[PDB]
Amino acid sequence: HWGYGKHNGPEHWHKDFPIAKGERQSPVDIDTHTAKYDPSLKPLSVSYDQATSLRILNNGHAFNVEFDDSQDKAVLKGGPLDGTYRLIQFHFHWGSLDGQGSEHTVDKKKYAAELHLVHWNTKYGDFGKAVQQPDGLAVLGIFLKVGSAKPGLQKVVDVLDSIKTKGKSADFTNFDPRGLLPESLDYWTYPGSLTTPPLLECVTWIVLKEPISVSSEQVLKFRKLNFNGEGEPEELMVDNWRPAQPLKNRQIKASFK
Ligand SMILES: S=c1[nH]c2ccccc2o1
Ligand SMILES: [Zn+2]
Repeated sequence: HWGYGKHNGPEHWHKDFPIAKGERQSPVDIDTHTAKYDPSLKPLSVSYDQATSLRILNNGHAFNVEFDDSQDKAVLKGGPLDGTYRLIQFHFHWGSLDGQGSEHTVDKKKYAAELHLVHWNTKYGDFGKAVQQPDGLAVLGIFLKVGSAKPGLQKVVDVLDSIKTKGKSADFTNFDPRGLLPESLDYWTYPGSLTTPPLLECVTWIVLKEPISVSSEQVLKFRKLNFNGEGEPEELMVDNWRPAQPLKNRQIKASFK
């Protein structure tokens, strides 16, 4: 019954998911002056040329664009990672206003939205097993700021009216996720967790420094989605982000400068 309302939002999650107050929870604020450059960090390897998207689903919390992860197709490697991580889905977190929406923050700055490209470590066989491991997932986080339109995001925006409510899905084949990436792959990285229940501490976070720009019309359409199912009172799907959590005993490393 968890969600993003006053009654079941982030401040309530710890009751059903005690790990919400754990030692490596996400998101976090990225203090740019405190993040240390790690010359040993390798360039990130994002290989999405063979990606096979399949479907887009409104799950009542956000919408997921799902991929075929039964083979090494779209994969993330390098950077802070050991091994190969397969892309399984991507989703976003956004706000009701352009001044809020991202989960991670940069020197306390909030972006209008944040894209999460979720990948799982192939050494664990499947996603369900991977989330039970400290190095099971690698999530590539990309900030969205409002300005010029992002062409590669338009196919997603255009299909949203067909998955307006919780439980609705639609075919979403032949979508190229490379169109959602910024020019630079410079990043910050730290050990964290899923940002919605079950809040499992299985994620190596890789957050890109360069945000992508999307238009006001594009994000406006995200805000027309519904948290509710069809035939239920309309609750706009906005502010589906968890605020920054205590960094605790962790160091955020930078791949640049
Ligand atoms: S980020 C991110 N990826 C996730 C996958 C499953 C459940 C929660 C999640 O949060
Ligand atoms: Zn997420």
